[PDB]
Amino acid sequence: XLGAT
Repeated sequence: XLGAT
C-alpha cells in the first residue's frame, strides 16, 4: 500500500 493503505 504505497500510501494506498
